[PDB]
Amino acid sequence: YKLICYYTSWSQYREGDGSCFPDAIDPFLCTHVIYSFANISNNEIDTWEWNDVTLYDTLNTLKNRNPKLKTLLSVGGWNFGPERFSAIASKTQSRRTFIKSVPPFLRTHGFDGLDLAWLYPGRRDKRHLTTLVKEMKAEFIREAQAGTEQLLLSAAVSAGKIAIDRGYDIAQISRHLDFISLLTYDFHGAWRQTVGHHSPLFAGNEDASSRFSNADYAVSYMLRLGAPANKLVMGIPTFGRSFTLASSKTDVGAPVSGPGVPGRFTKEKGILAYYEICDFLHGATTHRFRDQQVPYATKGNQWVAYDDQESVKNKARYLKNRQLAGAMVWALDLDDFRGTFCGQNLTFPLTSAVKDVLAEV
Ligand SMILES: *[C@@H]1O[C@H](CO)[C@@H](O[C@@H]2O[C@H](CO)[C@@H](O[C@H]3O[C@H](CO[C@@H]4O[C@H](CO)[C@@H](O)[C@H](O)[C@@H]4O)[C@@H](O)[C@H](O[C@H]4O[C@H](CO)[C@@H](O)[C@H](O)[C@@H]4O)[C@@H]3O)[C@H](O)[C@H]2NC(C)=O)[C@H](O)[C@H]1NC(C)=O
Repeated sequence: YKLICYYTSWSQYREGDGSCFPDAIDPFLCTHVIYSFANISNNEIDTWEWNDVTLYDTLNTLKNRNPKLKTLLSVGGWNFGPERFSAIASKTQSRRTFIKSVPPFLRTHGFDGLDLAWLYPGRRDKRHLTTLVKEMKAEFIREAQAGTEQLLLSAAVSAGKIAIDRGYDIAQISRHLDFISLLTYDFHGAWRQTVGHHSPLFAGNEDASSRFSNADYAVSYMLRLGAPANKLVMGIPTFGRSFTLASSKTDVGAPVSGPGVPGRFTKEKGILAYYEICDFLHGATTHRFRDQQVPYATKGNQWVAYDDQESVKNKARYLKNRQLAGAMVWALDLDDFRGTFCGQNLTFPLTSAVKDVLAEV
């Protein structure tokens, strides 16, 4: 089984213990570590942070301890305008320029592959995305003639039914990608004024209409559209989504007024690292959706939807049972990487729980 783990650049800037550098990463934890995110300049792949080539080097030295570890560099991301990706892929010339710049860059910095985080292709992009994947893979096939191990090509893809139908030709890109990471953790959000979980495993026979916003539906749909289970990797959260309640009600459907108050370390409204949630739990009331198989907690007027060791192990068994290639974790810097916030002296409790199940039969 594969255990794909993302590490984010901007996490080096968090204060105190929140600060996370590549060397905090256990070399034997994951099978693949992906550095997010690279940028695109003058239609060529490029660094993002001022110290990226230093962090690239730090990350890739982990391979000195675990020779089987593979690393990839992810291009795109949220702070990367989808339109920008759009313009690059639409024209044969700018596309070909981008494709040619990738191998040397990866070879120079020591990466084993490229991860595409085009978020998200619209209706007009579908055909170009296919073109980008095909041609990028062909270039990787060509570059390997030089005697070096062929570069890997992966992509992070929406788990939303409508997003999938709109921007992806799953049957086509599946044959060219080494693995597809399903972003099965964006099923709810603070864009809608009600309380709900962003990463439920199952539908839940209650207040419905979605019936598509759960990991089980997403996996099934991808398999039906033509993607081989052996290339699918299910995404597992290491963060939680928070809400500010508009009333004293805490159960399903509870009125929301906006995002939750920022965490001391992550400083972003609407989300909390798992290590911040461990602290948040002291004095909070914990609950669990029986049907969806995921937990949530409340304290004062704060409502948090998150994943714990049990829900994550649960998700891992589910993907083993559907015979998928593995799991993807977003992100290592959001898990209790120091291992000093969550109680049981253990580094990366969430990611380790996934690994244990995967190492199981
Ligand atoms: C990721 O990679 C992207 C893509 O390269 C970077 O984004 C580009 O970065 C530069 C610097 O941040 C920006 O450059 C240029 O801005 C001036 C022109 O911008 C115009 O802005 C007006 C808006 O009022 C708009 O009407 C025009 O359409 C145009 O966009 C330009 O004059 C600036 O300067 C130069 O001027 C002369 C050469 O003409 C030279 O003497 C100077 O030294 C200098 O080179 C500058 O070049 C650009 O606006 C920005 N655009 C995009 C696509 O975002 C990112 O910085 C990268 N991200 C990270 C984190 O690095």
